[PDB]
Amino acid sequence: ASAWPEEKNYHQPAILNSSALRQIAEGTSISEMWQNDLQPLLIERYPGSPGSYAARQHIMQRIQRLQADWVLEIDTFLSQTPYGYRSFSNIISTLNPTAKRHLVLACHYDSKYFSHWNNRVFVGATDSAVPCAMMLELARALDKKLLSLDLSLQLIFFDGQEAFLHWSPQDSLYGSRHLAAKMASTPHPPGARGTSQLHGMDLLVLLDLIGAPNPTFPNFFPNSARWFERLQAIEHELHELGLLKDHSLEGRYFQNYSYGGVIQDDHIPFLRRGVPVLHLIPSPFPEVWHTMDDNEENLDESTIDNLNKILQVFVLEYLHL
Ligand SMILES: CC(C)(C)OC(=O)[C@@H](N)CCC(N)=O
Ligand SMILES: [Zn+2]
Repeated sequence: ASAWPEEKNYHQPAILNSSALRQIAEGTSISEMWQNDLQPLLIERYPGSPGSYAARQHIMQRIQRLQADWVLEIDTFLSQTPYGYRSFSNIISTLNPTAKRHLVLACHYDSKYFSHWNNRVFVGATDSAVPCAMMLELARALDKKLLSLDLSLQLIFFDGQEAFLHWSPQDSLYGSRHLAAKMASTPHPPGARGTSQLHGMDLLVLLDLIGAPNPTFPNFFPNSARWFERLQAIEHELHELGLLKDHSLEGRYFQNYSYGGVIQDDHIPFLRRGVPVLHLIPSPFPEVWHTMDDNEENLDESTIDNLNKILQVFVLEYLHL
């Protein structure tokens, strides 16, 4: 039996030199992302709504225009909810579908349901319109390098992350609970006898609640800590080369501390099935968490810009591009 599923345990990154780093920093455009990827997503988009459909089309359209050979799949399913049976649609974008191993970046594109209050609508700017846009900007910014692509890249935009009422084991993580179970029972690579698509998940990098000022991301798991350190190293180098905006080491995003317990998110259904996770959610959460103020006005542009550069470098180094 092949031990390829163990390759992830020994995988090392291909570190970019100073020259390559300035190039990545110059390759991403925060204003471009803002107008073309984020704003169309700042709409009410709870599951089943017109917005959900519009968001899903935007994400697909934005990926299809790229040169990289992206394969888009809409994973639609039914699930019981506090309001009865409903339909959900996860969006999966994969480069090299048969590539045994894949680095996976993810977030949820649905927005928590709230009945209109004082003519205000909840759009979950940091939760998680920004993460969505960041993934799209990354796809755009590294498009040329990704075009050259047994390890590849995959993006997952989960639907139904939010609870329709208040968090509950049965009410929340609809999309991820469904996709995890599905991938866990789908042979991979095609024709495989005893390995699943989950065996193929090298690492799940989940972005959530990003876009607020001064985020502090803690290290959550020992089996992905070496990767958390890479993010620290990248942030440090990008900073020393003066490639970050209004950024200080004292107030850096990736600090030297782990988090005791765990935070409920889309990674749970995967983590509980053995998938290594790098959970990029800040602790504490943005002040605007689940408030009508989690809007565009309260987003920190330079912070998102800095994070884009960091994430993009991490991905290129992980994929040896
Ligand atoms: C629905 C649940 C509670 C699972 O997740 C969220 O609200 C995430 N937006 C943020 C993560 C969190 N646990 O607050
Ligand atoms: Zn939320």
